Amino acid sequence: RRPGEKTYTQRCRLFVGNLPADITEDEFKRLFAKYGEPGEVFINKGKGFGFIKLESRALAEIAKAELDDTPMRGRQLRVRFATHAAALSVRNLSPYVSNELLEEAFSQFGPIERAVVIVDDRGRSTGKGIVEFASKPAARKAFERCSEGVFLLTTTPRPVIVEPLEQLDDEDGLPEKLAQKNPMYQKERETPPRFAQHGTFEYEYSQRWKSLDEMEKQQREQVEKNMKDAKDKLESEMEDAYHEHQANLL
Amino acid sequence: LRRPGEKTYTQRCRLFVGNLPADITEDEFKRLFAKYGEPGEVFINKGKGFGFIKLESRALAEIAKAELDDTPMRGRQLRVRFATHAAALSVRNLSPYVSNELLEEAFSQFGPIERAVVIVDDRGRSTGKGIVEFASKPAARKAFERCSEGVFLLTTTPRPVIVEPLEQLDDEDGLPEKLAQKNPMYQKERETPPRFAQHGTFEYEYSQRWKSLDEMEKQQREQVEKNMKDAKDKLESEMEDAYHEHQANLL
Ligand SMILES: [Mg+2]
Ligand SMILES: [Mg+2]
Ligand SMILES: [Mg+2]
Ligand SMILES: [Mg+2]
Ligand SMILES: [Mg+2]
Repeated sequence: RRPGEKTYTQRCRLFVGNLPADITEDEFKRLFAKYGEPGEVFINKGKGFGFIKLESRALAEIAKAELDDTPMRGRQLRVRFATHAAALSVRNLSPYVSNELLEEAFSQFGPIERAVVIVDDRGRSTGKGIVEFASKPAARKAFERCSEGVFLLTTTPRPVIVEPLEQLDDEDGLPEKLAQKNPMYQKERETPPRFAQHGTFEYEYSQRWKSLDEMEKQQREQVEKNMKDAKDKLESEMEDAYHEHQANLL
Repeated sequence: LRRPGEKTYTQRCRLFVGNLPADITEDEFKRLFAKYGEPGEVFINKGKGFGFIKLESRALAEIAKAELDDTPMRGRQLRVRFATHAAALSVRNLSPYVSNELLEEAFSQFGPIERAVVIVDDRGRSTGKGIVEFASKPAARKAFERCSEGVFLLTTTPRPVIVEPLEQLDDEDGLPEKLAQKNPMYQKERETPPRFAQHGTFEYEYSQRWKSLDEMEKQQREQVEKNMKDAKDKLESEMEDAYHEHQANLL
């Protein structure tokens, strides 16, 4: 199932639209009793969507795999993982913080479902991660306490920067269905995809845009280096003020 | 869970499996996935207890994953994950009218496309960044190459499309403590547990000084966003000038 629990958490919350108009609290359940003893359930039968919690991420995965785009009284089904409600980004992490540590530190704010540290295709800490709370109230606190205060995790004072999680969708995307529903759209369609030939407006334009784009890049990278350099110096600055005062008392 | 005539045995369908016993053979492997239908392609480092198999379908591979990951097998628990796409690009500067379908249409031109998607926010509005997945790497190089060489346009509006290699991040496995390298620089960061620093201490002053450098950095970068935006709108009307009246001579 899932050893050492993390049962019936928001990561086991699935969503389902395109419910036919004749649906009960009970028929829903009957649809997902294959995958065991359900948790919190919600339906707005009016608007033909519903939510369900399963015991485990795995069950939720299988359910989803099994019940997506399958019929129920004419209607094909929309199974999706539900977007977590109590989720923060964290940044400025010591390369030496672990998923475990980050979870540990954050529990001081209320029960945690999960906490992860985002890693590169080389598995190196990217310096960001996610913290996922059970409830929202805990996430409120976290985000407040940490904006108001200075939360540190390791010896070297790296202050945690905590933001609300921005949630992107890269699975559904922008389907044609929804696209067409726009005026500018049909105009934008009229001229197909293409490489633009030297000689045309399109050309001299985009070559120039490209340049502006390249510039912006350098500009941005330049800023990052400045402020990088600033940040390293500030180390070498404060030292004097304080560290030296601890070599005077000693 | 399926759609007749949906291109099958894609990279979206490739599973990696670690922690196989060193006494594994091809034929043990294919039967572990016996229940998930007709096995596609297989590779195995028998010396390194790891391997890959393609299945028919995303939905299958999901279930296989959910089912087998962490399952015991002659001593070890298997690690089973989705294999990291090898033929994948980031694309940016999308008119928010471009769609998954289009993006696919547009890039097929380079080679067969496993999948093309536009990344949409919570409001379902395009963010102008999107992903393109090819069957093969050639397809992805050729598509990067032309597109850095040339200028590639999608729509009547000449928004030129930028292509990068797709930077692949892990938010699943993450960085477990086990994996944290118990080098010196390790326990020595841990010597001091989590805490809020107190007003007056060094930890504090440093950290608030840092914070300010941080928010500065922010603003400065938003500023560059602002600068260039304007330059880009100036360029727009500029060009509309140098030409629409060449178009007025063509009227
Ligand atoms: Mg009831
Ligand atoms: Mg009830
Ligand atoms: Mg505890
Ligand atoms: Mg930075
Ligand atoms: Mg420890």
